[PDB]
Order: sequence, then C-alpha cells, then structure tokens
Amino acid sequence: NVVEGKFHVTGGNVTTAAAACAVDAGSVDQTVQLGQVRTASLAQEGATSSAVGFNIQLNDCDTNVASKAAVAFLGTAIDAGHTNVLALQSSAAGSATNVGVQILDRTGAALTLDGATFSSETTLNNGTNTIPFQARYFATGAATPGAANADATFKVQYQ
Repeated sequence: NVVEGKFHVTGGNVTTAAAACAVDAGSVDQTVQLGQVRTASLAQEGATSSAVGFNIQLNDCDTNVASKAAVAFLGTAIDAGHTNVLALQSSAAGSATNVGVQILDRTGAALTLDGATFSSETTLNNGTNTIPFQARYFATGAATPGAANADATFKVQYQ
C-alpha cells in the first residue's frame, strides 16, 4: 500500500532577455526519485513525504550581465485549491490519487507552478553556481496506492 514514482523536470534559460549563465547540460533534463511512501503516511490533506533534493547548475556566469538568478516552474496543478502541487501523470499500473508533487526552493517554500512565480533569488559568483531545490509528495486527502509520477519544466531568469 504505497505510492512510488519519479519527478521529471526539463528546462533552460529565459530566452527573452540576456542570460548571464549557461544551464549545465546535466540540469536541463533530470529525473528525481521520490521514493516509496506508505499511504498511511499520506492519509490526510497536508501530509507530506520526506523531500528529495535536486539541483540546477549554471555555468560560465558573468556577473557583469546579471548578479542574481531565479527559477520558475510550470506544470499542471493538481486542483484549483493546490496551485503549488503538481498533478500526477496517468499510468498503466493505475496512478495514486489524492496526492501530488511539490517543488521546494532553498527556503523550504513550495513554489507555484504557473511559470510566472520565480524561486528565491540566488546571488551569483562568476563561473559555476548551483541553485538547490527539493521535491516531495503532498497529500490532498487520503492517498491511495499506485504510481505517482509528475513532470514540470523550468526557466532560469536573471536580474
């Protein structure tokens, strides 16, 4: 009686303004294992699984172009009442219900997933910089077992 799955995320720079950095090729397409979580530990709205880390690495940054970077994520919100929780992908094995996936920035806050809400700003050094994130399961009710995969895309904005 578990939910198990992965978080798949792809992304790149905002392309409508100058980019201070290149996005590392290892960060533009990643899959984060969310783990095996018993539904008993996701039995009520608000319950969350232990978060799993993932990073977005930026290379060759020039702080004369911009001093800060942040990341916005886009994905399907699980419902209108939880716009910072990703809906699960469908699966042949039958996907879990009443549970979605959240993306957290360094501050621990779950991020809105509408492509317009940027994470906390990271002050850049020249060269390589890493922006750390986390992913976890979030229960919108009594979770039911089954595959629990989610996907999203990201854009890196410079300021």
